[PDB]
Amino acid sequence: KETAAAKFERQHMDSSTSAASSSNYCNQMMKSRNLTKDRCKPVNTFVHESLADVQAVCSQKNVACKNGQTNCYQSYSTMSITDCRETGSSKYPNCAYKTTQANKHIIVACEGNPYVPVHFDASV
Repeated sequence: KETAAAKFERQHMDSSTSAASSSNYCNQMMKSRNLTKDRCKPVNTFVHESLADVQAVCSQKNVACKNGQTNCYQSYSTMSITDCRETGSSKYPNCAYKTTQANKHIIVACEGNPYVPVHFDASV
């Protein structure tokens, strides 16, 4: 089975581009990363940074996660991100998203040895 760490990479990492380049970015990526296979996910975030830089967040500022757990970490620096949010015309299996570019700090939850991101909590 896919590990939580691998799922984080599949769901959230896109080191191949520096920012979303068109309005279709989210539609294409949500489909290509198999995030719409069983249902339309309502929201997602992609991070346009190296994997190493995102993994390093697990050694940065420890903060509470939104749900109160205490294994969350906030990046010291802002990162290039893309927000994807389902539009009103989305209807499974033709899931449809609005693409929004942003530059924000990320907050991730970390687990394991090596201690790596497993969940994307928030951008701030």
